[PDB]
Amino acid sequence: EKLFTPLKVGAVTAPNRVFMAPLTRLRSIEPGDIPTPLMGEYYRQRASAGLIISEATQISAQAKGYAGAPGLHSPEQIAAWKKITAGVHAEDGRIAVQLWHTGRISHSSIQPGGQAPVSASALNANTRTSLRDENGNAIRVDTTTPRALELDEIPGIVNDFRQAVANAREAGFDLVELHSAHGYLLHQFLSPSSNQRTDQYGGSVENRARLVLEVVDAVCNEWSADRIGIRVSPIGTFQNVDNGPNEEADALYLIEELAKRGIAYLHMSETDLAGGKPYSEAFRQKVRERFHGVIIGAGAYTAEKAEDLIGKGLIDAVAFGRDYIANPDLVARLQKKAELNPQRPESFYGGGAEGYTDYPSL
Ligand SMILES: Cc1cc2nc3c(=O)[nH]c(=O)nc-3n(C[C@H](O)[C@H](O)[C@H](O)COP(=O)(O)O)c2cc1C
Ligand SMILES: O=[N+]([O-])c1ccc(O)c([N+](=O)[O-])c1
Repeated sequence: EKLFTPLKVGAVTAPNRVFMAPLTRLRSIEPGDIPTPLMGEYYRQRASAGLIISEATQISAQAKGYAGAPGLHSPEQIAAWKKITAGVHAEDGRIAVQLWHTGRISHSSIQPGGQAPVSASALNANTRTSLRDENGNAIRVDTTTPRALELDEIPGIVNDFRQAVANAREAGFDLVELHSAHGYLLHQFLSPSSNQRTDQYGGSVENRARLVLEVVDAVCNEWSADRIGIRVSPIGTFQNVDNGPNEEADALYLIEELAKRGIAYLHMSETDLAGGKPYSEAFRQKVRERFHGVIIGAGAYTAEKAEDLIGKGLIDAVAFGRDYIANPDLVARLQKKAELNPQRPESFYGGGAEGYTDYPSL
């Protein structure tokens, strides 16, 4: 067994390779998109994880796409996150903040001024996002057609990512994870299906990856490369966003470029919740030889699969999502081969303590 052995991850050292995947739970306070004491307790309960990767968090107000998702751009948000990271550290844990801009997977009612959300192009995501009703309960609503970002608006987006990372550092996070997957803003530019731009930010893979790489360079300069991680979902289709007709080649190009920056880790989301074709070992080898930092695998993983791939030297750690929702002490359970608590999907989004902090530890 190797899942329970130490691993150097950028600036910190994880005591095991069982990581907690980023999980949107939509329980933040509105107005303000402020993290809560309840959220602090939830993360504290899971502090034994090799590394906790937080729920997706807004780099700006414009970045918001879901009612209940937290931000890391205001003083109130920074103060609240400081208490949460302190709780995790009090229990000897490590926590990274996943930073995102939802782009077109949003709704005008939660955008600044109630205006249309932004994206690489003016194409509707054709999916749904989560808002809140008059009683504060989570509700699904069709996404609003976006406005294409103007060329001179791009530097502002890069700067928002830069500022958010500076804020993350002050908030006490150990690392930051750029959300460059699942059809959100960065992925919207990466994919030909959602990017029909004719300027230097669309067309060739070099142009499509231009934005995410400018962001990576900006955050490495703001803090340090060994504090930066990135999540990608380059193979298959995720929330209606595929990766084009040359996904494998384009993925390898992006990974080689990321490697040049010497960042802390590469987090690969292998499949959408609805499923997808499995990664071939040949592809895993091509990825492995192109990146020199930690590689995290994710997507319906079993402990057995994690051990198999870590033993073959193809990945270094595994991020579990739904199992972590239902098992705060997942590490101890997997180590002892104990049974897990059953999942209650109806409380994954919104609500309060029920289905959030009420899953017991052994
Ligand atoms: C309730 C819920 C919320 C999620 N929110 C996030 C998130 O904020 N960011 C992210 O990158 N993926 C998110 N995911 C995907 C998970 O990180 C993970 O990749 C996925 O659940 C597959 O892993 P699993 O089979 O171990 O759960 C979410 C999934 C679920 C079920
Ligand atoms: O539904 N969600 O709130 C949500 C948020 C971010 C994500 O990255 C995902 N996803 O791709 O699994 C889902």
